[PDB]
Amino acid sequence: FRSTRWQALLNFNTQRRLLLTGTPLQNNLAELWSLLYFLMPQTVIDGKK
DNA sequence: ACGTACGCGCTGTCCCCCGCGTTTTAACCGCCAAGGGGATTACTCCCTAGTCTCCAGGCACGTGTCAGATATATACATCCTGTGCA
Repeated sequence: FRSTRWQALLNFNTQRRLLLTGTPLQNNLAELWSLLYFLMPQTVIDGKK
């Protein structure tokens, strides 16, 4: 979440997003929730609830 | 008025840094998070000098005196002139 290419690619003009990855990690929910943030900006910052 | 010789114009030389293509490295980012000490703000004593004060004294000023420069007697000192001679 704290990288520069995070906010560098967020403000682009698009109507759809598609993420192509092999497999994410099971634990460490901050990066899974971060991929949920980059999917669409509707998720709140609470991942511990 | 003279003069002469160096600034200037011209010509030949050669060489050295610019233009461009190819090689190599400095720095920003991702990871992966932590602390750290030094100016800042606030507070709290504490004691050195401003201010007032009076007592003393010392360097600018006036005068004494020698150092150095100056103008003038002076004892010889070199031409000139009578002057006597062989």
